[PDB]
Amino acid sequence: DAASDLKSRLDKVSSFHASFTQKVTDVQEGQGDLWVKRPNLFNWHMTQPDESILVSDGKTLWFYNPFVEQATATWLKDATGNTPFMLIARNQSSDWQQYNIKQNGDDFVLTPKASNGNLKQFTINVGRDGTIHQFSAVEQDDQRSSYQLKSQQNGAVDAAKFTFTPPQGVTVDDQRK
Repeated sequence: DAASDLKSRLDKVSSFHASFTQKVTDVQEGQGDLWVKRPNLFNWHMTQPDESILVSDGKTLWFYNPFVEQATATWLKDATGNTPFMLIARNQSSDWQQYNIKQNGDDFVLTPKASNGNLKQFTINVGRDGTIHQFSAVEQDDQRSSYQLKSQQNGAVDAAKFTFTPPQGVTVDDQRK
C-alpha cells in the first residue's frame, strides 16, 4: 500500500546530507542542514535566522540552542513521532501505521488516525530514488513548517555529526529519568 511504498522510498537511502529552506506559518523563514544515518541517527542544524542543533545518537535526543546557552537531553524513545525529522530518521512501519495516507506519485499526505496528536498533518514529496524534495508538518497549534530541498547528497556521512557533548559554560537540562 501507500505506507509500504513510502517506507520503501526512504529506505532507498541509508545515509544522507540534505539542505532545506524552511518556512514557518499559521511566521519565520529559515535554512538548515539535515544529516541522517539509518536507523535513528540524525542531526538537524539550523543556520538562519538564529542557530540551533537537534541531534540523535540513537539513544539520546539533544537540543542545543547556543543563543540561549542551553542544551536539553531527552530519551530518544520519548520523542519519536514529535517532529518530521523523527519520522524521516526512523522510517519505521510502526510510525507510518499511525496515519491515514494518501498518495499520488511522489506526493504523500498523512493525517492522524488516532488521538494522541502531536502532529496534525505530515506531507512529503520523495522520489522512488529516495530524494526528499519537500516535506511539511502541521502541529497541534496549527503552526505549519514547510521544507524545500536545496541539495541532497547520499552516502557516507561523518559519524561525528551524530554525537553531542554539552560544551563548557552551557546550561544543561537533562530530562532523562
